[PDB]
Amino acid sequence: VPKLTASVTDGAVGVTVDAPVSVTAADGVLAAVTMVNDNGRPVAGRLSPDGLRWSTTEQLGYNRRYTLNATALGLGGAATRQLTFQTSSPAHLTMPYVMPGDGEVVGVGEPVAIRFDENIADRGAAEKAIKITTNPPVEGAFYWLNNREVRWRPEHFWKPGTAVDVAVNTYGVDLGEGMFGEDNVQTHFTIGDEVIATADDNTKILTVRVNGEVVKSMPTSMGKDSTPTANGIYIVGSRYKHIIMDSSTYGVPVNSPNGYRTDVDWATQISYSGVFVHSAPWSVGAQGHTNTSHGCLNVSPSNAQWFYDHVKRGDIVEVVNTVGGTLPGIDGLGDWNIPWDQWRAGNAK
Ligand code: NA
Repeated sequence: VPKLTASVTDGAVGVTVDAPVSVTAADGVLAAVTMVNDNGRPVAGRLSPDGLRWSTTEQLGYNRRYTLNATALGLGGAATRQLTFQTSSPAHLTMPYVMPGDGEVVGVGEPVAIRFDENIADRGAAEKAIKITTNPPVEGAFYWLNNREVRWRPEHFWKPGTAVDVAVNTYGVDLGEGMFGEDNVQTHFTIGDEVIATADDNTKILTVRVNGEVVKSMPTSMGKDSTPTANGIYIVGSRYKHIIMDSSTYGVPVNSPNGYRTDVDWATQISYSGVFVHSAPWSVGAQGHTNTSHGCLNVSPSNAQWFYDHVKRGDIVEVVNTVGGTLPGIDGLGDWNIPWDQWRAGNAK
């Protein structure tokens, strides 16, 4: 007599939709399989050529009730089952967003970033749902900067030519306190040339190195003693032909002593706290000699444009020997300032 198996049991509740629903016939073949929702709408599925396995072919829905009818035939006899089950009903939904973009070529400092639009009560579940693939394979780990964003990077800077695949399979996954993922995301990026630029407060020079060779030496003016540029490793972020810098976006009023509202050209972002490489005609004389800025690396127009043209997202800017501290690891572009052993251990709780 044919036997029927299913990936769900009749009367089940909280069936997660991260996996498809299957039905298997033993000692026989599947003659008919149908699955409809509470409204009577049929679900897409495909039967295997051998007739032994049937699986849904489209993702299932939240807060739904599904009814499954299966018939199995064989030389001996026939068997029919009806199964109804309710999927999980999330309390809230959160959509993930992944950087860098699909197909992008990025520098050796670009981490993998998964940002959610809600606080994540169960970080371990989120890390479990994210699969990272590297070629050549290299060790990495997760670390959380705030409650909504997590990062993945190796111990050392990426090796150029490394392929990276990010599968955020959070759909159907309970991320804590009834917070389920809105969808799945799949992005892929590649590591380009090694580009490391160093800013030494002693020489007041920003040197750009491509694959270990000096290609540009830029005299610069960094943060003055009152508002210094922090030392450490910076990841290059967004680039702007021109951008109005407003201190108020960082909580500093414009009318305050340290506030400002200045329009600059050829601005490359290297920290979330507002540190940029940008064109500063007004300080070309100070550049290479004294620090006079709020934190940004002031350089000449031609050098700023050159930086814009030859530096890509993920490249590195390291600052040393300034009177400031060290760029916070939680900044958003300061991932590499966290010691490896701390990063490796993670903060999943
Ligand atoms: Na329902």
